[PDB]
Amino acid sequence: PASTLEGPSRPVTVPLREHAVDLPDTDPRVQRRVTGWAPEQIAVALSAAPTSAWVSWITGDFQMGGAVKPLDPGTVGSVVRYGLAADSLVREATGDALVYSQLYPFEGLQNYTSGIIHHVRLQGLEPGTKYYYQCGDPSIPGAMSAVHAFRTMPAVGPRSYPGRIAVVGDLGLTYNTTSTVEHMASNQPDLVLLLGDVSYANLYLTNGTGTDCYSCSFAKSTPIHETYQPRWDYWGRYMEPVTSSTPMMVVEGNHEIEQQIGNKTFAAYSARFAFPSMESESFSPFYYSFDAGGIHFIMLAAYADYSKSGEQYRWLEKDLAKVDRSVTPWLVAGWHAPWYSTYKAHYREAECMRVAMEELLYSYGLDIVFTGHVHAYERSNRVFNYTLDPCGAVHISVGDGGNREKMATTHADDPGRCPEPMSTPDAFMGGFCAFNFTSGPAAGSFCWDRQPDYSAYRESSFGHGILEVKNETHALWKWHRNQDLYQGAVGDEIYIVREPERCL
Ligand SMILES: *[C@@H]1O[C@H](CO)[C@@H](O[C@@H]2O[C@H](CO)[C@@H](O)[C@H](O)[C@H]2NC(C)=O)[C@H](O)[C@H]1NC(C)=O
Ligand SMILES: *[C@@H]1O[C@H](CO)[C@@H](O[C@@H]2O[C@H](CO)[C@@H](O)[C@H](O)[C@H]2NC(C)=O)[C@H](O)[C@H]1NC(C)=O
Ligand SMILES: *[C@@H]1O[C@H](CO)[C@@H](O)[C@H](O)[C@H]1NC(C)=O
Ligand SMILES: *[C@@H]1O[C@H](CO)[C@@H](O)[C@H](O)[C@H]1NC(C)=O
Ligand SMILES: *[C@@H]1O[C@H](CO)[C@@H](O)[C@H](O)[C@H]1NC(C)=O
Ligand SMILES: *[C@@H]1O[C@H](CO)[C@@H](O)[C@H](O)[C@H]1NC(C)=O
Ligand SMILES: *[C@@H]1O[C@H](CO)[C@@H](O)[C@H](O)[C@H]1NC(C)=O
Ligand SMILES: [Fe+3]
Ligand SMILES: [Fe+3]
Repeated sequence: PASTLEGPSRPVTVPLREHAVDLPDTDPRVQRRVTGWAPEQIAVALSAAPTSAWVSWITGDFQMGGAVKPLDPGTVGSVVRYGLAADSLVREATGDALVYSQLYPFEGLQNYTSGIIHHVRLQGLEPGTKYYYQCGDPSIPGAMSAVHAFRTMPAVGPRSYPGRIAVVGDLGLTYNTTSTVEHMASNQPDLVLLLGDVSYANLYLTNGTGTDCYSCSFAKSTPIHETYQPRWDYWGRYMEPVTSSTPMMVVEGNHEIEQQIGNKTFAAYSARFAFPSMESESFSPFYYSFDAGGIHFIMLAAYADYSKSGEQYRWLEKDLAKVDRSVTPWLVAGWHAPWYSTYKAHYREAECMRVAMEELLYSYGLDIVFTGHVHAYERSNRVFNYTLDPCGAVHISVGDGGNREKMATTHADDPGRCPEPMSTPDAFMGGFCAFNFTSGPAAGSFCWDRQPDYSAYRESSFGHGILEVKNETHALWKWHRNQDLYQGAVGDEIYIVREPERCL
């Protein structure tokens, strides 16, 4: 495979092939397979440092429709027993419990409230080490989980890396999603990054009817952008074989907004997952940082204020200033919305976020950016401010996890497909920053008339990526497509080589 040391490569577009079906609520993997207060939807997340980790789970069925009665989270305890051997769970941690509701004050819409969600932080863990654990409430008969196990991230240092980091976005919960996840799990990742757009509960009305495109079907005929929150529980139950054994870091996408009563947003996302918000001092579920071996990861919020005057930007400045590249040589970011996608879908939609944050990240030598959102695969050449730049980050977009929305297939540079500029900005975040180019091949235009030279590879296929950091200067990236199932199939592969003496 190529190497970024060779410089930028001639752009490649894979010709199109010529929707996905959501898993039904009858699927055995989404049905409730425990009773009473026994734990379900068990999931591990990283803390900010390898020496700590989060275990989360839900106890009790949700309520959908009727006069929902939110549960009292204080009635079921939050206990994890853990240890270095399955028969010796001699350490104990306790944590917090909460519920969330999804309420709509419109006649004919149905309300939802969750089971009790638990989050417990395990402290004093050895890096790079397998821990066995059980979660639940030991004072309630039958309310402890089976024994599970996960491995902590390796110790932070310039020769110490997780073997395989899986990167996915926009999974949803379709049969194609199960293909993505099966392929991903067969690659046995040490860590999963999920770059927003998790369950696509907001493709459904509160009465359970779904669609491939809410705006197309329901935008005009509903009083709000509705959700069917049980899709989250179905997703959490389906994913448990992965999440109970493999740490998973989630960052929010636009499908997590899920606006409800009182203009409340992000309720399900903020409640269901654990984030290292306290440990990384973001104090936000929407953005945070963590170390996995010698990689400093930054998860940024495309859907929280990212302007230079805001809290996120100030936090990012402080986070970057604390990075010691002799301890964590790799600096990698993830967020939902791509900055350099060349598909028509969401073309230049996050331009205001790029304009706000790109120079700061470039000045600190950001190595790789992972995003989702665009339902296709794309890899950029090293780029900064639309210019091929040997010190610019590699931008990779893997929003092709398999949800039921349409694939992104048209390119903004396709003849006649360049969108109207004022149609492109993200409506939820506001602003307009996407001005016509003033230099380069596309000077004076909003789009190129051919694949832009900062786009190395683009393909309209579902799949997932794996990052294999080898040492302080070399990392192997591989993207795997779903329609390929033979042993070792790879759709795109690049050796990413960093040059700190050149760029820092
Ligand atoms: C779902 O929960 C909401 C809030 O608890 C209820 O909202 C009410 O809806 C009516 C119109 O249908 C409004 O006139 C009320 O002002 C709303 N109440 C509040 C506190 O905002 C709603 O009744 C619940 N839906 C069901 C079927 O129980
Ligand atoms: C999503 O999953 C479906 C069903 O598994 C895939 O449907 C197949 O597509 C291939 C071509 O890639 C055809 O050979 C098959 O005949 C299709 N099967 C059916 C039942 O339709 C679908 O291709 C997947 N979607 C994407 C974008 O990969
Ligand atoms: C849900 O409500 C919508 C619009 O009110 C309706 O078209 C649809 O048929 C309903 N679905 C069910 C299962 O009732
Ligand atoms: C409603 O919620 C969103 C997200 O917090 C916010 O951006 C928006 O400005 C709020 N709307 C009003 C009228 O306050
Ligand atoms: C990016 O390019 C535009 C157009 O040349 C320029 O006006 C702008 O100042 C550049 N931004 C940075 C951070 O250099
Ligand atoms: C920007 O480029 C588009 C074509 O991509 C063109 O239609 C538009 O008029 C241009 N606007 C300006 C201010 O140059
Ligand atoms: C770093 O990793 C690459 C790929 O595994 C290897 O070729 C190289 O020798 C390693 N160390 C260096 C260049 O210092
Ligand atoms: Fe998406
Ligand atoms: Fe999205």
